[PDB]
Amino acid sequence: VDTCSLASPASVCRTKHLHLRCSVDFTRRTLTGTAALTVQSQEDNLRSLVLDTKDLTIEKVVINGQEVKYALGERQSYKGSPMEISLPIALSKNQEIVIEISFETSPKSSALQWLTPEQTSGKEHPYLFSQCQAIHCRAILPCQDTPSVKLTYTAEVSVPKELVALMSAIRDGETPDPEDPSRKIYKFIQKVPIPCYLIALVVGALESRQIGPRTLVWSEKEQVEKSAYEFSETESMLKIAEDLGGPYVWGQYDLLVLPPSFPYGGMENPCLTFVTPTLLAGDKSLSNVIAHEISHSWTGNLVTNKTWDHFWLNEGHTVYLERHICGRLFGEKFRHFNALGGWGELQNSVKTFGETHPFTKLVVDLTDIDPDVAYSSVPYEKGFALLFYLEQLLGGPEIFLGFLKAYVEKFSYKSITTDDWKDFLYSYFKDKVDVLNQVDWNAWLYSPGLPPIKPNYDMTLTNACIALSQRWITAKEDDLNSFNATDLKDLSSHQLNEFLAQTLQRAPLPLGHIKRMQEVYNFNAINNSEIRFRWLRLCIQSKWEDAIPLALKMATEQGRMKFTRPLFKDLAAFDKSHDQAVRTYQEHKASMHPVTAMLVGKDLKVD
Ligand SMILES: N[C@H](CC(=O)O)Cn1nnc(-c2ccc(Oc3ccc(Cl)cc3)cc2)n1
Ligand SMILES: [Yb+3]
Ligand SMILES: [Yb+3]
Ligand SMILES: [Yb+3]
Ligand SMILES: [Zn+2]
Repeated sequence: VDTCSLASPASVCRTKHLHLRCSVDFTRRTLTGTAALTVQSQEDNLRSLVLDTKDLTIEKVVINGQEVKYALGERQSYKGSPMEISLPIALSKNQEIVIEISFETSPKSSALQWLTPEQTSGKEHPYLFSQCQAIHCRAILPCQDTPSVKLTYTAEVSVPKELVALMSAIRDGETPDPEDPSRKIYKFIQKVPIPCYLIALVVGALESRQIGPRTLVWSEKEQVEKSAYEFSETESMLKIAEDLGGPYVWGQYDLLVLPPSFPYGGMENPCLTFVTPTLLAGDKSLSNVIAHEISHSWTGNLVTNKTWDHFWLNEGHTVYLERHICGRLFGEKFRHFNALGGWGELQNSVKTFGETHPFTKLVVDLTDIDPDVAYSSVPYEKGFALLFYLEQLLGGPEIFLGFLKAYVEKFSYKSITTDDWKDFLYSYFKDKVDVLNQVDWNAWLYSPGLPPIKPNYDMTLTNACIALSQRWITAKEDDLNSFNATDLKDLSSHQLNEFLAQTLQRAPLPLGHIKRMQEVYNFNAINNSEIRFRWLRLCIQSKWEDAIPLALKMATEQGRMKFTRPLFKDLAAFDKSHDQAVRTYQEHKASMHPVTAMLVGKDLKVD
């Protein structure tokens, strides 16, 4: 049962297709139009159906050219309001009908961020972007808002003529709007069935540059050149991913670099991956995010979790595939380094939630839980650790990659549960069932805390990070003069980041140690967002007042939640910055992404 949805389940009726015709009104901050759903009954004598909606204004519902009766139920907090539609004629099993809903979104839609010209790079045009994952598609249009249902889609999007619309689909032309010459209509087609959380829309002053045979990079003019260089390894990663997962079925693999308020590192929107501009390090060092989004074209987009309780299936396998891509490009020692780093992030999440917390379980129960509030590294890293443990138990990466490719082939275009995955794992590894029966399944899948077994990790690249972190932690005042810029000479950006993550795990350090670290390593000069974030957290947690304006500027000049949420929490925990953190959130709240504003508010205990 999908406990996050109020719609009729897949066992009652299934949406097969969506034909969306809408107009983006920047003056009213509304998306207005019609959502024509092709629905197939799964039952005899079907007379009504229920859809998910959230803050939607419904004008009318048309079936067979006539208006029908519908009713909106009472709002159920973050789930929204159920929409019951009375069918004009009873449907037989497998019968399909088209339901056309005339609707309008709220300016406060939790799926959307409306940006004024001043919040963009160009300063002349506004911008709009969506983020449906997990359950925000219902805040854009009426739908069965559940990943247990897969549908194809077509769309016609009217926008001011000076702007460009893009979707999670193949571009199908553009024409001037026949109703308004100041507007253009952009057309789109998504021929592969997808869960509704993969529907995405961006409208802005966008330009593109080709970077591969099947890839364009899109952004505002100011970011095009830097993005083309930053993401130049994309095609090489797509080739490795095809070798590991089988055919890439989506046609195009484009990238869109969003404005800084984009709330996540990326979004695996089919045909058009969305990315944070915080990846623009200048040296391609944050390209594992591209490898992760590319991987989702198999794990997540083809093989989807049936409900949000099984989200680890999506993430665990994606991180697993991501780490193999980076291991093929940079070596097996690099794959072990990234995997060991992941275990450390899992340790941090478990410590933050508490070792008995229900969100530290691999398979969760989201009944009455806002999925955005449950979001953490647990499904990613505890899911990756399980797969990495099984890889070692079952004979190594070559054998386990055979399972991964067979798993994708088996479940492509389907929505599955942990039991479907486990059953297939046992089926594929039938000759190793005795080995599989030694796994503590109940602990791995259903128990909170760190997993029952830690995998084996090559330490080659991690050793220097640990050694330097330990020198700093054990140093007394009279040892501070021994540190010098030469300590960092043989460290890659990845190793510098790991040195900071290891040190941050033992924070606070004495204030004098942090001041010396800035004196000798000049970490304040580093623009790499991952490094800068860990360094600023280390300064704030070590009570360095000089770091306060730096941490506030980072928390506000970008909005990636991975960075913004811990920076505001650390700034609120430091007595010297507490009031500034609260005031800064208060002044920026109206202008923040709606999900980010809600979560930062909860973290700060500011209503
Ligand atoms: N998919 C993007 C690209 C990438 O992951 O690389 C990143 N992303 N964007 N949005 C979301 C997202 C995911 C899940 C959510 O609900 C939960 C949380 C935890 C659980 Cl156990 C179940 C359900 C809510 C939001 N994730
Ligand atoms: Yb066409
Ligand atoms: Yb079985
Ligand atoms: Yb000493
Ligand atoms: Zn992911």
